[PDB]
Amino acid sequence: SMHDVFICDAIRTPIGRFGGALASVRADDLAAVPLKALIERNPGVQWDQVDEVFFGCANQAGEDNRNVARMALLLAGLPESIPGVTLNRLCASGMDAVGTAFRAIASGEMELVIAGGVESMSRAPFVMGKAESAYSRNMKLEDTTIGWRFINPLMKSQYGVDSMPETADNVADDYQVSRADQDAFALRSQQKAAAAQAAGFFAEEIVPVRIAEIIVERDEHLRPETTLEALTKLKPVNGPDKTVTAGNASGVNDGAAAMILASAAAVKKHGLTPRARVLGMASGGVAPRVMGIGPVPAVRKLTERLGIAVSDFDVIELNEAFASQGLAVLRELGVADDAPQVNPNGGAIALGAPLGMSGARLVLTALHQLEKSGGRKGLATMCVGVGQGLALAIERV
Amino acid sequence: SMHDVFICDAIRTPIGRFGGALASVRADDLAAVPLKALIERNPGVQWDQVDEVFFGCANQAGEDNRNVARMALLLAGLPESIPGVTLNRLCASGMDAVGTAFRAIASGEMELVIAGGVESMSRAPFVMGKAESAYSRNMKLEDTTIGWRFINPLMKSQYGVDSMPETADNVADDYQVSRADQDAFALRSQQKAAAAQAAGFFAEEIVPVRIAEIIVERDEHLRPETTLEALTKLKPVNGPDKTVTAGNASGVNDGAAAMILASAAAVKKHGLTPRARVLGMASGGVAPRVMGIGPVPAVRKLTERLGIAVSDFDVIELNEAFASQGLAVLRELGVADDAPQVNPNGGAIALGAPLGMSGARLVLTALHQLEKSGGRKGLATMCVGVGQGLALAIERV
Amino acid sequence: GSMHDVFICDAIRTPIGRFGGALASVRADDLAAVPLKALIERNPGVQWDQVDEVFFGCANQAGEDNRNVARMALLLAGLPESIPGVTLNRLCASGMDAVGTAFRAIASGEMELVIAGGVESMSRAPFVMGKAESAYSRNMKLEDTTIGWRFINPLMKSQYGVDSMPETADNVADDYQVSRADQDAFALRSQQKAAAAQAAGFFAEEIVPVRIAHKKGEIIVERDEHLRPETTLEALTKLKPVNGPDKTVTAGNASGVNDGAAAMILASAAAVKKHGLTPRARVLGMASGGVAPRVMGIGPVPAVRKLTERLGIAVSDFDVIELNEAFASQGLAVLRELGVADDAPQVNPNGGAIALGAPLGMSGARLVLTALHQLEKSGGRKGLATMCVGVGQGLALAIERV
Amino acid sequence: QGSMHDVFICDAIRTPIGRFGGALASVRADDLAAVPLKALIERNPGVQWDQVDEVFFGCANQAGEDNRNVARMALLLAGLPESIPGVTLNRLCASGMDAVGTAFRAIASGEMELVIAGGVESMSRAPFVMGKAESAYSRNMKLEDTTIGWRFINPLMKSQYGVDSMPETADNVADDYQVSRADQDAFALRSQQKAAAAQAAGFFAEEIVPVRIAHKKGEIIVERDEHLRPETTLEALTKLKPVNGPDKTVTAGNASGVNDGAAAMILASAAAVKKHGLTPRARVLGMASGGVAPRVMGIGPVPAVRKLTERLGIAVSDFDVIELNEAFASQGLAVLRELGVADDAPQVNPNGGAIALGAPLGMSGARLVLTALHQLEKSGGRKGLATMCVGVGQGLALAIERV
Ligand SMILES: *SCCNC(=O)CCNC(=O)[C@H](O)C(C)(C)COP(=O)(O)OP(=O)(O)OC[C@H]1O[C@@H](n2cnc3c(N)ncnc32)[C@H](O)[C@@H]1OP(=O)(O)O
Ligand SMILES: *SCCNC(=O)CCNC(=O)[C@H](O)C(C)(C)COP(=O)(O)OP(=O)(O)OC[C@H]1O[C@@H](n2cnc3c(N)ncnc32)[C@H](O)[C@@H]1OP(=O)(O)O
Ligand SMILES: *SCCNC(=O)CCNC(=O)[C@H](O)C(C)(C)COP(=O)(O)OP(=O)(O)OC[C@H]1O[C@@H](n2cnc3c(N)ncnc32)[C@H](O)[C@@H]1OP(=O)(O)O
Ligand SMILES: *SCCNC(=O)CCNC(=O)[C@H](O)C(C)(C)COP(=O)(O)OP(=O)(O)OC[C@H]1O[C@@H](n2cnc3c(N)ncnc32)[C@H](O)[C@@H]1OP(=O)(O)O
Ligand SMILES: [Cl-]
Ligand SMILES: [Cl-]
Ligand SMILES: [Cl-]
Ligand SMILES: [Cl-]
Ligand SMILES: [Cl-]
Repeated sequence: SMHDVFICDAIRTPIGRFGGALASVRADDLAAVPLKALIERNPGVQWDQVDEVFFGCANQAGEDNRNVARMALLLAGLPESIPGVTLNRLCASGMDAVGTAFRAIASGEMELVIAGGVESMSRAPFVMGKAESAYSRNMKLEDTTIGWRFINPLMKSQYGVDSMPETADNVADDYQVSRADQDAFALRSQQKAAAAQAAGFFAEEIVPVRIAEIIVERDEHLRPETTLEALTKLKPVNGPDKTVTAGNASGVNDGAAAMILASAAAVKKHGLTPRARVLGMASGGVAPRVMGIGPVPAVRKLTERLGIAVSDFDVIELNEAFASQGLAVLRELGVADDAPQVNPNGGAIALGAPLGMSGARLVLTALHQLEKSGGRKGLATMCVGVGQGLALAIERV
Repeated sequence: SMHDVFICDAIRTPIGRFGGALASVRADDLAAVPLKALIERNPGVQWDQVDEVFFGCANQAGEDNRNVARMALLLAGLPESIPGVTLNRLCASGMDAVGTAFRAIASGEMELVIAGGVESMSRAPFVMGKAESAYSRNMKLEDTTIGWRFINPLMKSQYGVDSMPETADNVADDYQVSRADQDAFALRSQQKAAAAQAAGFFAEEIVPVRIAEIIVERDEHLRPETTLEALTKLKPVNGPDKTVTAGNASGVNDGAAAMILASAAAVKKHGLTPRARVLGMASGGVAPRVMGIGPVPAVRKLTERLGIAVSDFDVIELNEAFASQGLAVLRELGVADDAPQVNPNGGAIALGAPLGMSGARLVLTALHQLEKSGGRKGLATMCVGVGQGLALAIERV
Repeated sequence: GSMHDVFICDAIRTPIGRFGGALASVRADDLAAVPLKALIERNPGVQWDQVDEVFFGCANQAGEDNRNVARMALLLAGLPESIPGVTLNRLCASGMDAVGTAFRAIASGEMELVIAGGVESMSRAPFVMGKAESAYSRNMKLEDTTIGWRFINPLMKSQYGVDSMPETADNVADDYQVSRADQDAFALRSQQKAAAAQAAGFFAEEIVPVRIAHKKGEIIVERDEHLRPETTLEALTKLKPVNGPDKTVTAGNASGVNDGAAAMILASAAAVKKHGLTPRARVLGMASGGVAPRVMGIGPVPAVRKLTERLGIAVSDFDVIELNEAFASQGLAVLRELGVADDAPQVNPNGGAIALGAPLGMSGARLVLTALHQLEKSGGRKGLATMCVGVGQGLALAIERV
Repeated sequence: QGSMHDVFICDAIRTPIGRFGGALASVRADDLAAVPLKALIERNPGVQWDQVDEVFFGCANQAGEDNRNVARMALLLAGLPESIPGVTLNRLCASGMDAVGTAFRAIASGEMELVIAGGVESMSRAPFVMGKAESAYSRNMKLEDTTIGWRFINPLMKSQYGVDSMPETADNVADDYQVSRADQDAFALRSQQKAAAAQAAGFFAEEIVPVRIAHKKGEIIVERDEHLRPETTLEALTKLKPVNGPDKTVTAGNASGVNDGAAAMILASAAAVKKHGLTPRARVLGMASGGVAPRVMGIGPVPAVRKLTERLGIAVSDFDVIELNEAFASQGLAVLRELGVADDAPQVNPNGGAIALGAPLGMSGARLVLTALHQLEKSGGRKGLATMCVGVGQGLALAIERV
């Protein structure tokens, strides 16, 4: 029979800007920061009993290569007996790590696990295919920071290779999400994040990154100075007849997060504090060219299976890849554009979105918000490049 | 409460040599080959019901970048509504995809899934770190084909960054596995593989790869003319006092594989043939410098939990990354060096080892051997770079 | 006080290989050294520590030809470390510039005995990557240096354009009204004449072979690889233009990209006597000219006019004209501007770069040495070699057989 | 055969010399080379520019934005007519001096009348290079830095002659010629002191045209050489660590640096001087080159100077200025000692040299010729010698006479 699974302690680094405060920190070292903090914060745990470290990471070409979960656990000082595995569902990878950890415990195969994710987009490398012939004249370098590389002509002909901003424009057009509404959403994100930062809400989630000594402690991507007037003046990324701008989109960023999941038996054995029970995770696919609407089938699949209406959640943490798609998703699910339970502390337009980290951040910040507000059920959901969505539901204990 | 999970149809490409028969085939296209074959071979399936495609891939920097599972299912012609996720546990990735798919169905979250793996080591790209400073003089290209890149000094100082063949020499030394015994094992691998090829055993597992037209239909890596005399003449990789040679080690290779897993209800609805029930998966960690011994703790953990003795398995598919470690593993588990149930059709010394594919191949070939021999329980297990092992048990229906 | 006479003595070249072909395995520096080693073997009366300078032409200099390939080559060839070397770059005219620069050094009395030559390994030309301009730059790019533009300056493009070499040849065909049919007929004559000269052993007299290692033993590369002796007018007419259906330049009426090296000794009269050399021609002079980049193939016209005006020699007075065949369109346009018939018997009598290939840095040295070889075989007196240059130049050099 | 023609250096100008990654690092090498050419146009309105016979430019690298004959790229960018030809010369650090002497030979032999000679290097912007694959799916691809020194090493070169770095050659010169760390540091200090004094006196300002640099709120100008360390003391030099390890003598403080800059000058026959209203400033007497073992390349000037002075029948002691390239204090001192000139002889580098000023490879030799002439003007001296070392074992020397 199935086992209940509890999220326990959870922690994250600050999120850095591209080329900013964390740009010097290798991805594997960055991933190790939250793992080391979990060790320090949870002295009752017998660490050689960790069954697995599951980490999300979208890139894996740079210093996050060759299974960054295992690299990170060894750099964190966890025993060499502890296994690790790295998951890739692009911007959803960190959420997938939590849900995969959940499934491993629920199915009785493990008792005590760490789930998290990482991305260093600053340090994403360039890649060069091998020569396909002697003295080939066709060598090319490609940036892996974000988006398409090594484009397959068959993918392009069948589905297109729209950039992520192009897809967000496509959602704005197809779902009729105005520029004005996008900018209003982006402003609320900045305003709510600024409030939460000043209130110390993010500080409770954050462990500092030491750079050897400089100490990085605050989320750097926020623009509390944002006004509607300033957003209105920005030019769309893809031309004047379009709507997505740098100001109504998330950024490219660096960060890591991690949390402990445990069975009821492991909670007691390790002296953990159970904070939420995981209820379930679901995934859904959509057309690549409207990848931002991906959350809608994921949320519907998960909520229909669990028998929970979207309106039953006390917090919804909806990834803000682009305001156009966040608004489109809310509208498809029948939730108001400014519904109080949605992103109450702001989201990725203010905070940034290091791909592999962001899904683990959404879960842990949803739990944090449930604790602050005394709410019960929380939903975290996010879109995925090339047309998917992922949704995960928790309940505060 | 937990749900039974069945492996149904399974298929793979042939395994190509580095720069050989499949070197022209992009990893995403190669992954799509077994997916398209599963469609052809399973006409009762309603394909928009597939809940997830899980695929193993160790590299993810090349044409396998950005979640090859999803790229591959789209290229295969599967509906865009089907989600996919890519797993990385180095050489164990494909086995992890199977076990992860299993946990998703056992826990009641899914009903019908595809699990598999891919690697194109021929086409693994070079990588180049970003400049850390304007006008940096420290740019560098690294090969991603196999092994360490972007070495972390903290990893080197504490754990070492031994190459995989160095770790195999370390295992040979620490576990006293002689050169003569390694060569005897390598010879049996080539003999058994040559016999299985001739009997049409691999042909039953293989779907051809069509290259624009050349049809690739046979495993390319086999050396059926191998003699003990020829292996004896070979020079060790790591110098004259070492024992691991190119003749007693797996190679660098290209290939892909995939299989269907389903709940009993999905078996019925989609007219599938249930072929084995998945019993469980376990992982284990060891010192990186002796990563070849990693299957030992994985196998022990799995069999202790299931209450199955290693001697109860009718087939053991033990990954042959190196003869030294295959022998060491067998000896620690109390199984003879030439036990008839171990790798009865040969293994990666003869067949090659595209990292992300190999673990999916071991599961499907274990099941295939059970059907041919009338055996009941099968074990597949393998080591993992940087010191892990993975083990998965199945039972023919 | 007076200038000194300057004599070309021995000259030798490698065969010309195709891109990725017979010489593709040979490093550009090693390749440059092959004709130098042959000059040493062929001229045993020379006191080698009296060579004043080695001048070598090389258009690329980013690969194994980097950091002054003249000096690398002379060291690799076994010449004494006391001999200086300098590398010249005027793109496809580099090797001719090395000869004329060597000539000027002796004529002005500053040197007595020199080697001039040129090299290119276009097979082995590397890729180049600019440095990052900022920390964590997302703007890194590789560019091929085999031929043509890289690191384009926006100011060059806006003022002069950055037409590819074949585009410039189509521009010459358009502006100077040179038909596809005439281009193809010229290319056919080049192939026919080169096939005839190869059969006659004419190229063999110029060539030192290059030894290459195979798995089972060694082979010798002895023959120019680029020739297409089977070429016919029908074969040329079927080819598609490089730049699209309304254009005229094809791979069959254009030079190729190729590998090779060449070198020759130049000496004052006193050095000829002292070192036991055989003087073969006197150098008369060299001139350079500029034109619009976008019609760079017409470059030889002002160069030839400048040289012949200064020397007081009519173009029709030359017994051989070696005119580089970068493209049939520009070869024809130059001949027409100069009042020479498209098929005049004294022009390219042994064929040219359409048949033979054109390793940039080597080609100008080959044109001088082959003009001299042709004068000797034919009993001619004066020879003119001239060639075009990317980004709009011409170079011309005149000699007179002794 | 007719008579040789006398050759005159006329106007000459240069950019400031920028540090690596410093004031001129944003400026492409081809645009940088165009800066002194545009200034020569502005400064000499008497000249009929379509009569320039050739632009000769030195450049050691030629793989970056200086590719494909930077002399021709630069003259077109400078606004000179497309009828003017150009050619680029490469003798590494001597390239710019080679341009001047090559221009001299072309006019002396009667082949030209009016020419520009100069040199450029942007070592900041020197690219990386990558050889082509020799085989399909090759696993052996490599990037190499072209900023300075060996790349694409030939095993035959290494076996026979070695592939010592330039600082390693300077250590080899210190060892074999017995040039002490103390003497090297004393030489380096004198270079900084003399350069500081010349800068303050406005001496470099007379040679310099400013370079304009893009900036977000309006372009800025670079007016001054950036490399100078006027506050250097003997104590600071004494404390530096050697480049090549603890027991050696060459340091960053007694070596030239890696730098950016360009320079150019006009050379003309007597007839061209008249026709174009130019001021003849010096006659070029001659140039000579010499080779030495690669491993002690810094001693290259010795055979070059001896060859030149023997032919011209001028003693080293007859020169009123000697501009000796300061690639390394160790080689500078060794050369002087071999030539019988005191380590601190007043006519040697009176305004300092490359240790203080820096050394963009292609530019340096053009700078040495123009600064030698400048110094002869200031001092009233007659004959000047400029000479320098060349990587892989060469030296180049060029002599001029004022008026
Ligand atoms: S799950 C998350 C998945 N990840 C993504 O999809 C990542 C999406 N983000 C991106 O790809 C980029 O961040 C995009 C949206 C393409 C924007 O990048 P660009 O390169 O086009 O633009 P910049 O980042 O250079 O920004 C352009 C200018 O906009 C200004 N700006 C940003 N935000 C604001 C606000 N709030 N107010 C005013 N201005 C704002 C930037 O400062 C920049 O100005 P400059 O003057 O050019 O520096
Ligand atoms: S889960 C699996 C994880 N992956 C690994 O750990 C992969 C380990 N493998 C490797 O990294 C390489 O395969 C190693 C072991 C380093 C060897 O690489 P090579 O590139 O040297 O491999 P080749 O196939 O080219 O073989 C080397 C030479 O040995 C000869 N040889 C091999 N096997 C035999 C047999 N059975 N009989 C005779 N000769 C044999 C090869 O032919 C080759 O000889 P050459 O003359 O060099 O062609
Ligand atoms: S001073 C020298 C300056 N140098 C230059 O400007 C160099 C100019 N040359 C080039 O850049 C290239 O050589 C151009 C003109 C761009 C063409 O390059 P390609 O790589 O296309 O050339 P190939 O010869 O490899 O291929 C062209 C195809 O045409 C066929 N072909 C050529 N010539 C003939 C003749 N005489 N007869 C029949 N066919 C011919 C080639 O065989 C080839 O056909 P494939 O079917 O592709 O083999
Ligand atoms: S014809 C000319 C041919 N060209 C050459 O041979 C060029 C040779 N030069 C080089 O390759 C480099 O310049 C070498 C000699 C290798 C040194 O390179 P660096 O990159 O180390 O140079 P820096 O300018 O960074 O100097 C290193 C440190 O030394 C300190 N330092 C130098 N000079 C002084 C003086 N005069 N006084 C005090 N300190 C000095 C630099 O400040 C620097 O200190 P950091 O704290 O590391 O910046
Ligand atoms: Cl991405
Ligand atoms: Cl992002
Ligand atoms: Cl071109
Ligand atoms: Cl250099
Ligand atoms: Cl200098």
